[PDB]
Amino acid sequence: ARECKTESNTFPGICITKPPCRKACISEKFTDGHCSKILRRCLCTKPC
Amino acid sequence: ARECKTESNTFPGICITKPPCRKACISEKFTDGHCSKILRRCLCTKPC
Amino acid sequence: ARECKTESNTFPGICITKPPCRKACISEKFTDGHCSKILRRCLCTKPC
Amino acid sequence: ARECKTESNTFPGICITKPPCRKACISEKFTDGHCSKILRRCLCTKPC
Amino acid sequence: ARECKTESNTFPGICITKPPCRKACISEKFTDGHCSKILRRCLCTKPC
Amino acid sequence: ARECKTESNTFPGICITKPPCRKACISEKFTDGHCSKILRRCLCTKPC
Amino acid sequence: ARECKTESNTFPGICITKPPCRKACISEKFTDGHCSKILRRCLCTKPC
Amino acid sequence: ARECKTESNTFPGICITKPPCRKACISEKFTDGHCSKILRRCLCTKPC
Amino acid sequence: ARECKTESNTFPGICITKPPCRKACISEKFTDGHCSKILRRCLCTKPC
Amino acid sequence: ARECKTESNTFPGICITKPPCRKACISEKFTDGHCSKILRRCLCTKPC
Amino acid sequence: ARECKTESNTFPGICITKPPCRKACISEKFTDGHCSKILRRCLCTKPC
Amino acid sequence: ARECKTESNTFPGICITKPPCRKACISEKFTDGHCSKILRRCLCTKPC
Amino acid sequence: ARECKTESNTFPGICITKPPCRKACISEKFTDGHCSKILRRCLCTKPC
Amino acid sequence: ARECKTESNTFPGICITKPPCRKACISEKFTDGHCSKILRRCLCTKPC
Amino acid sequence: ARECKTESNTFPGICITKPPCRKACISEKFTDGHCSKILRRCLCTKPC
Amino acid sequence: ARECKTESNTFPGICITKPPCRKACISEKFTDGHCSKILRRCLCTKPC
Amino acid sequence: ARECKTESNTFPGICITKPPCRKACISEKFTDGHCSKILRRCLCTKPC
Amino acid sequence: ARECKTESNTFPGICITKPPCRKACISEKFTDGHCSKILRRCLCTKPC
Amino acid sequence: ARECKTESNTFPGICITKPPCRKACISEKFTDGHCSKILRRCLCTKPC
Amino acid sequence: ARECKTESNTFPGICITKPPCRKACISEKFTDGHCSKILRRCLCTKPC
Ligand SMILES: CCCCCCCC(=O)OC[C@H](COP(=O)([O-])O)OC(=O)CCCCCCC
Ligand SMILES: CCCCCCCC(=O)OC[C@H](COP(=O)([O-])O)OC(=O)CCCCCCC
Ligand SMILES: CCCCCCCC(=O)OC[C@H](COP(=O)([O-])O)OC(=O)CCCCCCC
Ligand SMILES: CCCCCCCC(=O)OC[C@H](COP(=O)([O-])O)OC(=O)CCCCCCC
Ligand SMILES: CCCCCCCC(=O)OC[C@H](COP(=O)([O-])O)OC(=O)CCCCCCC
Ligand SMILES: CCCCCCCC(=O)OC[C@H](COP(=O)([O-])O)OC(=O)CCCCCCC
Ligand SMILES: CCCCCCCC(=O)OC[C@H](COP(=O)([O-])O)OC(=O)CCCCCCC
Ligand SMILES: CCCCCCCC(=O)OC[C@H](COP(=O)([O-])O)OC(=O)CCCCCCC
Ligand SMILES: CCCCCCCC(=O)OC[C@H](COP(=O)([O-])O)OC(=O)CCCCCCC
Ligand SMILES: CCCCCCCC(=O)OC[C@H](COP(=O)([O-])O)OC(=O)CCCCCCC
Ligand SMILES: CCCCCCCC(=O)OC[C@H](COP(=O)([O-])O)OC(=O)CCCCCCC
Ligand SMILES: CCCCCCCC(=O)OC[C@H](COP(=O)([O-])O)OC(=O)CCCCCCC
Ligand SMILES: CCCCCCCC(=O)OC[C@H](COP(=O)([O-])O)OC(=O)CCCCCCC
Ligand SMILES: CCCCCCCC(=O)OC[C@H](COP(=O)([O-])O)OC(=O)CCCCCCC
Repeated sequence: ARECKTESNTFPGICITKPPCRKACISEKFTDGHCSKILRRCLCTKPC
Repeated sequence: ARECKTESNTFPGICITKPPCRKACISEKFTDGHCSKILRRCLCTKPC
Repeated sequence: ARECKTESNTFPGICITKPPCRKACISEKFTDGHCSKILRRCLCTKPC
Repeated sequence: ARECKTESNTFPGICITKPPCRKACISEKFTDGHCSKILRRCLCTKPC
Repeated sequence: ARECKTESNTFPGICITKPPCRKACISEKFTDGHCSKILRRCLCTKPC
Repeated sequence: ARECKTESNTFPGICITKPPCRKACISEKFTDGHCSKILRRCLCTKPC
Repeated sequence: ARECKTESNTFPGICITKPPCRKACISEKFTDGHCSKILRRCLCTKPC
Repeated sequence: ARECKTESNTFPGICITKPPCRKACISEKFTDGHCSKILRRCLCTKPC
Repeated sequence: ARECKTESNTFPGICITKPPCRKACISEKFTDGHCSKILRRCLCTKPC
Repeated sequence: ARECKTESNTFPGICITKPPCRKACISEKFTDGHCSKILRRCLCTKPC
Repeated sequence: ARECKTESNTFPGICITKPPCRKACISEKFTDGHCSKILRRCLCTKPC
Repeated sequence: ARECKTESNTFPGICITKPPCRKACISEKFTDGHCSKILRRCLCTKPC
Repeated sequence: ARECKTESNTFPGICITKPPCRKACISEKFTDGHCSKILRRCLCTKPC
Repeated sequence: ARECKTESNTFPGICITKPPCRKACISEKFTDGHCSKILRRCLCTKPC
Repeated sequence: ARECKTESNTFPGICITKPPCRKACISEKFTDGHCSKILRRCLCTKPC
Repeated sequence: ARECKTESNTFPGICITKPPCRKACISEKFTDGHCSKILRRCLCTKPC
Repeated sequence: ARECKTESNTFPGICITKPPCRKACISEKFTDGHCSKILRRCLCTKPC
Repeated sequence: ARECKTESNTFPGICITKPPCRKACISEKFTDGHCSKILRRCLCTKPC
Repeated sequence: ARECKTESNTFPGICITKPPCRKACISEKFTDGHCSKILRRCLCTKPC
Repeated sequence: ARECKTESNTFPGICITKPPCRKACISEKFTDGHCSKILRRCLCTKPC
């Protein structure tokens, strides 16, 4: 029931809102995505 | 008695006013929603 | 799945290492526990 | 390589050197482990 | 013919983009919806 | 019920007093008319 | 006296001037309302 | 269903963890308490 | 030699960079797209 | 029936009332014309 | 100008400000209390 | 193709309507001209 | 002499410093590039 | 009296506050416990 | 295997997202690249 | 038994071994003394 | 009575707490393990 | 000749002086080793 | 199989070799004695 | 296979040369002896 995390490699530009990062991360065969707090990076998550 | 919390997967845009976040969170099968103070993100809530 | 988060009420002192906060969260009928990055608060996580 | 990350559940104490974190992460069925640069936390990794 | 407008009753929060305001007005049995320039309210429009 | 609003397409000049604007709006098949507060435009109102 | 506060759940748009927010808050069975300083939210107030 | 909110009158110092603020708020005849995110104030909550 | 404008009805989220808004506007059978200045709305353009 | 918009290029002066802008826009082979809210520019509209 | 010092055994949480520690220390039948500078421990004091 | 922009060299005064700014830009051997949304600067455009 | 400017259509990520934006713009057949102040966009420039 | 010390073999994690180390040390049939200054080791003491 | 590290020679500016650093590092005959946490340097990696 | 602590008033010089510090503390109406770890200060102890 | 020591071949990383060093040394068919005071290495001891 | 770096995985304890770390690195098929400045980690180096 | 530790109260001077400190600790009703590493104090040990 | 080490209990005086310490160590049922580099203590070694 762990949540593994890695940075998106297909997300363009600044990560401001969640649905775009979640959509790109799901496209990368992950389950969810969210933005980082400081550098606005789109992080992909999936169970592991 | 204890409120659990997670970020909304469907809420678009910046979380400014509460009602739009509560509506998106209730649609996601939660009991309420609210914005984060700093990053302005829609956080869904439900009893743990 | 979705991960829900809430602050623990039994963890004493500052949260430095994860196992102690994880232990108190499992004691609080949760799945995992981790420390916050700035104020070092013990946060309990579990499926929503 | 692209690596998924999650914090070690079993690693005790401050993460200073890599081998102790790697040892706990491998025991948790992960490929490797490393210390976070700032907060000094043992993060487990596996290919993604 | 002429276009009559009135404030929406189901649109929550601040009117930023048009599709959300336009969708609520159609559910309110109007033909179109647009955001007010200043106060950012959802104005529903239909033929008079 | 709700009040639908549209500008007058027959009122000439500045909208200073109410009776002339109401009189023009009733001729335009509306129930009432009033002046806008800043630009002094004659506005016609009727039930939606 | 001690005043309790909550954000309005009926106020549409951004909060520029006080009277529109005060009106919505009073319809919500509060005694007054005012605009937040930065994000221009409508905050309702009433004695606790 | 409305959560009224006001700052605690008995909580001393800065609000870091929830239990100390919730404890002081219940002693003030409120149902819960939490820390403000930025100013770290202790805010008491009860149904309006 | 004039350009017709309308807001996108398929663009997701906030318009920061141009290429994403141009791509969504082309899918809506326009020729180009650009962001609004403040509210960051994706505006579609095409020859009138 | 999406509405495409462009600024008038024959309207002289400042757009206060709608009839002058609508008449100028129809002479420009558009279906309607309305004033902008702040700068009072005449804006022509027609189906996209 | 001497004070006998011992660590508090009732102070919960992090010791950032003086008031919370001094409050818990007086309840422990001491006269004052202050926080340690690094680990943020509550230290009670009383005249020797 | 791609459109490059630069502020006009000859346009006198504040840029409110488009036709005046378009004339000055064409006189400067550019294609079109438009106003900036904030400082109201006349911006000339031509293919990059 | 006169500097013509457009936004890059190839620059990936946040524009914090100049050299990364300058390198992308030269590949785009421009001569220089700089970052926007607020949203940190890469803007390419070249002589008109 | 004469006081002897030995490192605790049951205290988990980092020794921050005294009560956890004291409780673990008394569990080991000792009389008191405190933390070392630098490495934060839980040291158990008892009459020797 | 183990990963050797060295700072990229061709990476301009600071390292924000991974794909830019990975691309420059691969062109320098390395297998991967990532950003340093604090100084935001592009560090090229290859098996060792 | 709870132990109170303060630095000696009369201990001459740098605290290295225990007996000299204990002697000065017993003279100062305390029960025992010991050296601090870093600055090597003689610290007197007695029950609170 | 007499005791001989040697460096541990199994203990990884820095030697902070005694139990992990004793556990590795017992696994190396020694009777006890402890950390060297300075270089913080795990030393294995057994009857000599 | 560009040099590559990897943290040692056999060096015991903290890294105070170079020779002990350099010796462990050569046994790891590297050419040299040195201590990190703050956390005193043994870092192995060899030509890339 | 657990050694308790206390500083000698009879050994004079600095502790260089083991036999002298060991002898002084035997007279103090202890099993063994050894020097501290840096300050060269005589430490007496006996089973807990 | 492994060299176990302990301090000699028969060597008198300073340890300047190896042969004198080796002779005393061999007399103590050991294989070899050597001087410590700073304190000049005679240390006996033998297979573990
Ligand atoms: C200096 C006092 C304040 C504490 C600094 C803490 C640094 C920190 O939080 O690093 C993480 C942050 C990147 O965040 P993100 O990539 O997860 O969005 O950091 C960065 O992006 C790195 C740059 C940090 C600022 C420059 C170095 C001092
Ligand atoms: C002008 C300074 C005024 C005082 C600032 C101090 C406020 C404060 O305590 O912030 C801590 C907050 C929550 O911390 P934690 O519970 O996650 O450890 O964590 C954060 O604020 C970080 C999360 C937000 C990330 C975006 C920061 C730009
Ligand atoms: C020929 C000169 C034209 C400009 C001078 C008058 C400005 C103006 O048009 O204000 C009125 C207009 C809407 O008013 P109305 O059409 O409802 O009467 O728009 C507004 O109410 C704009 C409000 C401006 C303040 C915004 C910040 C709170
Ligand atoms: C000590 C006096 C107060 C200053 C420190 C407290 C920070 C603070 O009040 O943040 C401002 C703002 C709050 O919005 P509002 O709901 O109060 O209108 O919310 C935000 O900041 C939202 C995030 C974006 C940052 C501001 C952008 C303009
Ligand atoms: C006095 C200096 C002001 C400088 C900025 C001027 C305001 C401005 O240009 O607002 C643009 C925005 C329209 O959104 P957009 O679709 O054009 O991005 O319009 C609005 O958001 C209208 C409501 C603005 C309310 C502001 C309240 C503080
Ligand atoms: C250097 C600072 C300059 C600030 C004033 C900017 C003036 C300006 O361009 O306002 C016009 C803009 C849109 O007007 P319009 O083309 O719809 O008539 O209006 C809007 O976008 C709506 C908001 C206007 C009022 C803003 C009050 C904060
Ligand atoms: C590898 C293990 C890392 C452990 C990290 C935590 C150590 C630490 O914070 O020690 C604090 C201690 C006293 O702190 P306090 O309780 O007075 O706030 O220290 C001092 O007051 C002395 C200052 C530091 C002197 C020694 C430097 C290592
Ligand atoms: C190639 C660089 C382009 C600008 C980079 C980002 C900063 C910015 O937006 O400044 C300009 C902007 C005016 O917008 P516009 O009317 O020029 O489109 O903002 C203002 O008008 C505010 C600043 C100027 C007035 C300051 C008054 C204290
Ligand atoms: C604290 C936040 C201030 C900016 C609010 C709007 C946020 C936003 O998306 O601004 C983008 C826009 C263009 O800036 P840039 O992305 O080109 O650097 O920026 C502007 O046009 C800003 C103009 C501000 C003029 C103010 C004059 C009083
Ligand atoms: C480069 C500086 C080297 C300092 C260490 C050498 C001296 C040493 O180890 O002294 C023993 C001390 C034990 O402290 P404690 O057991 O009383 O908490 O342990 C420490 O003080 C260990 C601190 C080492 C921490 C280094 C960063 C991880
Ligand atoms: C920075 C200016 C010089 C140091 C001033 C003293 C700072 C201070 O109050 O440190 C006290 C603290 C605890 O020492 P002790 O009472 O446990 O021996 O920890 C220490 O004494 C650790 C610091 C030792 C190293 C001093 C600077 C080289
Ligand atoms: C003056 C102390 C704070 C600044 C230390 C120097 C800044 C720095 O390089 O931080 C990163 C550094 C990495 O250690 P190393 O692997 O390079 O030895 O080490 C750390 O991140 C460890 C932080 C040390 C303080 C820990 C809390 C007491
Ligand atoms: C930066 C990390 C390391 C800082 C010092 C850590 C504490 C430390 O090593 O204390 C023990 C040592 C003497 O101990 P001992 O010989 O009495 O057992 O030393 C002292 O008593 C400390 C006195 C200060 C001078 C130490 C010189 C090596
Ligand atoms: C205030 C007292 C300062 C130290 C004075 C005493 C030094 C001392 O006794 O050094 C020898 C001893 C180990 O010696 P030996 O048993 O290997 O011959 O211990 C050491 O080698 C410890 C070296 C000191 C720390 C060096 C920096 C980490």
